[PDB]
Amino acid sequence: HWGYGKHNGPEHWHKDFPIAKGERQSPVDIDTHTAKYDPSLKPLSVSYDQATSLRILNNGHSFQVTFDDSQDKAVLKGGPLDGTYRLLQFHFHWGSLDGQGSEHTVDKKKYAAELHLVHWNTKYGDVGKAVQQPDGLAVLGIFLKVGSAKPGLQKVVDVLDSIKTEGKSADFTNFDPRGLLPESLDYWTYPGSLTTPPLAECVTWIVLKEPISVSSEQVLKFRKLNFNGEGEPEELMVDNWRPAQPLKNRQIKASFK
Ligand SMILES: NS(=O)(=O)c1ccc(O)c(NC(=O)NCCCCO)c1
Ligand SMILES: [Zn+2]
Repeated sequence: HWGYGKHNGPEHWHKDFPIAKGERQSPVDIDTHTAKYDPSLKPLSVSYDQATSLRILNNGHSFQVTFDDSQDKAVLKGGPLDGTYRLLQFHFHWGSLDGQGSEHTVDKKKYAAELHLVHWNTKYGDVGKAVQQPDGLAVLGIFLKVGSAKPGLQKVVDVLDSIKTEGKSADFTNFDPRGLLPESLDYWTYPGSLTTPPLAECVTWIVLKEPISVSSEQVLKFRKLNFNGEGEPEELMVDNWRPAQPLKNRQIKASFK
């Protein structure tokens, strides 16, 4: 089964998921001087006021917080998107050291971590159908740099000791994802894929220009999670990121000059 190690990591994934060598794979390097400002791009509309978080889970490749997506409670609209996209979950990718961990890069710069807020297009009825469509998902990506603490992250950080190993989950109600957003919603956008298997080419990526700052203590708690299940030899959950993939016949657009 796939992972991030020497023998099952990103360079091997194409054997079980041949789309890994496809025409619209993610992540990519964002060359800021080559991205084109698109004045027809609308501001992002993030409506998270009624979000209902449910659970937090260690799935063996990251940890994720899941939301009730059975109604339009937390939705993303506008920007490059047509229609309404419901928030399903968020998760992170991070490194073993502060100089790596993000999936997207900016002028080849890697951030310490990357937050992905995953949304699906309500016209397709459920996320399983949406993943089969070229415009099925919208992922909002937010970079994390290490500096001052992010208060809105602390409730996540403080529960991680209860989901140390693969398969563990915990109740995680009343979490407000608005506390994870930077001040500015300026963004880059391009058509891409899931960054983990099945690597489906169904994602409109929206990557925010402004990172959030988290403290060294906060990211250190991410690095104490385990890839392995309970009772197995311990392998710290670090460096769970896919490297940048070829841009091929794609242009990255910017919402800002
Ligand atoms: N990192 S991402 O591009 O935001 C992303 C967003 C939503 C997703 O569903 C996945 N992929 C996933 O969760 N795979 C789980 C194992 C099942 C494969 O058989 C990746
Ligand atoms: Zn992700």
